[PDB]
Amino acid sequence: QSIKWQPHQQNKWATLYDANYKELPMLTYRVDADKGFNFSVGDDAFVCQKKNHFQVTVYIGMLGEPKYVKTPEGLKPLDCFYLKLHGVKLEALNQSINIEQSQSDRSKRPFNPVTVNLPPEQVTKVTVGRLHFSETTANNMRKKGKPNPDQRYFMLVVALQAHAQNQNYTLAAQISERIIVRA
Repeated sequence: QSIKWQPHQQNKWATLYDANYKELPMLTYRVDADKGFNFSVGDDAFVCQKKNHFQVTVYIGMLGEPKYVKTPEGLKPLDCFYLKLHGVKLEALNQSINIEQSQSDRSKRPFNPVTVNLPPEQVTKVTVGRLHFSETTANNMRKKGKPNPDQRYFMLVVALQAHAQNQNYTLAAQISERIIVRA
């Protein structure tokens, strides 16, 4: 059993256009959490340890060659692609949880969107490892032998972005099921 995903805000995505200003076929997108998440039967939810890093692998099939990003303000020239990860609070979906990446020396840096090169007519694989939620979830402690009635959760958002004239546009995004983060 592994983390399940669904599309996230699919009606709010920008689309990619080729050199002839014709819409490209929708790129394929698959998100998988390789490690860091174990399903806990008692909690009926996935659990991840803050000190134990998690890893996410993404498969992006670039169909055709993209040149423009279809934005709300018209077709704009494509600059580059970004892979962005962040957590959201299950009970406050507008609040984000920062993701940190741990280095060789046990130090951690904020995980900013990573540039990704997507050559045309290929499936590009991107593996993002050594990741950490910057926060723990509230109300993890069990009360009796029962799960905390106010147990909070995070959900992980993995989004491909296109950068066009000093702005980013989500082309595809998946959000995970609920996750408990303990320390």
